[PDB]
Amino acid sequence: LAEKTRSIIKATVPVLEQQGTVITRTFYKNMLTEHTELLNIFNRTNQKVGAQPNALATTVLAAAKNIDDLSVLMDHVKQIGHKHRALQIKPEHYPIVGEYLLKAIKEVLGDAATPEIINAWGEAYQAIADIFITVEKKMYEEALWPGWKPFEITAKEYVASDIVEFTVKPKFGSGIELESLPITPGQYITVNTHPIRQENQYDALRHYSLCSASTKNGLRFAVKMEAARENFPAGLVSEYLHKDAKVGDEIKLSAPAGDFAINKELIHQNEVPLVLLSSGVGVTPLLAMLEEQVKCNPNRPIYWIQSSYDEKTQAFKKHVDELLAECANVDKIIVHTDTEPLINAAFLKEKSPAHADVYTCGSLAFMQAMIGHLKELEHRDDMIHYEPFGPKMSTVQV
Ligand SMILES: Cc1cc2nc3c(=O)[nH]c(=O)nc-3n(C[C@H](O)[C@H](O)[C@H](O)COP(=O)(O)OP(=O)(O)OC[C@H]3O[C@@H](n4cnc5c(N)ncnc54)[C@H](O)[C@@H]3O)c2cc1C
Ligand code: HEM
Ligand SMILES: O=N[O-]
Ligand SMILES: [K+]
Repeated sequence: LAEKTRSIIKATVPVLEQQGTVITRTFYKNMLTEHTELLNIFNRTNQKVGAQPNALATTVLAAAKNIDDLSVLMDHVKQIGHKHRALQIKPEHYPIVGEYLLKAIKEVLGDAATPEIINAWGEAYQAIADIFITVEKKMYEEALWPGWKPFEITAKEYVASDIVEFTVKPKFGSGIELESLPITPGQYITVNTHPIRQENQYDALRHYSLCSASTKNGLRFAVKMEAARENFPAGLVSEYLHKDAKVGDEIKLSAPAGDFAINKELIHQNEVPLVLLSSGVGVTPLLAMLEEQVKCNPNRPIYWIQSSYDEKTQAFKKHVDELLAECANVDKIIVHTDTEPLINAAFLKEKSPAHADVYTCGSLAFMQAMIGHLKELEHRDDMIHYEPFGPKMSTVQV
């Protein structure tokens, strides 16, 4: 809607494409300096030293390039919406983001941002914001339970030298029944914690993938310890969960979220193989999926490709071997990067079939590298699914 508006928006594509991240960095710095209450929601680390500014810049760019038809973006809007919904973002949060976005645009564009250009962006923001609010309302409706609910930590077990699997059960009166919780392998939960070390003053929200779609004996997720290396601090919430949150303590969770999921129609057939490709703690939702595959159809050709620094840091070794031993047609491919090369294109060409249903998960950089290889091996987009442990929109070409 609005024809002169849409040309104005399009005329800013070049600045967003080349300077978009100057805009988004200014945005975060101003909004969070001026509005420290949002530090209870935004992950300081992703913006100051992570890829959050690139995720936003790419999304704003995609919206500007598709201003005539925003429906093109719906898969990205749903992906982001699942995170917003898990984080408890509501309609009444949207106007402040719009204020600060328009202000960052004005600041960066300078004399190249007249009132008409700003007005148009206000209009574009309203239309884009209305879409997200709508998707998210649906997600609030479908959520398995409402808002943050209290769980008790019932177990904490090392699944590698530096990865701890948490088992959580809902506190009685949370209205949550473990036997009546349909999980799709690939989903993550979100914790709302308030770490006490490092002079922390804010809540800290983090996503952790579910290790299993079985819930009867509690929900399970695994946290890698982001330890302190001379200079930079230990990861705030991973440290808090490893060292401070004991068995018996309460932790707050919002309901399972996310669009990462194994293709349900391909589970039960044998012609199309499954490739599960992980790095480090990225293994966690892939274990969930391997579990589902093996329980539903153990005859499917499966390729388990798992990279880690070394054997002690390789997570779920016994678990994975036991699941794999049940499969009649499996290749297990383990990489240890302390000695062995980082998985490259030739490795993938040699160790996995040309036409496969591929699910890959790990750090944003590992995802960027692996997608680049899978595209270079001519895999079709619709057979590559991935979940970066960070902002997915920083991994997408717009
Ligand atoms: C969909 C999704 C699923 C995820 N699933 C999992 C999972 O299953 N398991 C898991 O362990 N994680 C998972 N994550 C990542 C997880 O949510 C957290 O981001 C992770 O635990 C790190 O959080 P933290 O608070 O411990 O570290 P943060 O305090 O946010 O710090 C993050 C990293 O930055 C470093 N750092 C801090 N300050 C600086 C600085 N000044 N300069 C340079 N570096 C710095 C820290 O040491 C740490 O390594 C997932 C993320 C997403 C988006
Ligand atoms: C139309 C408006 C909005 C857009 C276009 C947008 C866009 C995005 C994008 C691209 C991401 C990163 C997700 C990913 O790449 O995986 C994100 C995450 C996030 N968004 Fe929004 N968002 C909007 C509204 C809001 C509002 C109103 C708030 C709250 C005030 C909010 C809070 C957050 C938070 C807390 C995260 C997680 C940040 C992190 O993980 O570091 N968003 N959003
Ligand atoms: O970065 N605003 O989601
Ligand atoms: K404020």
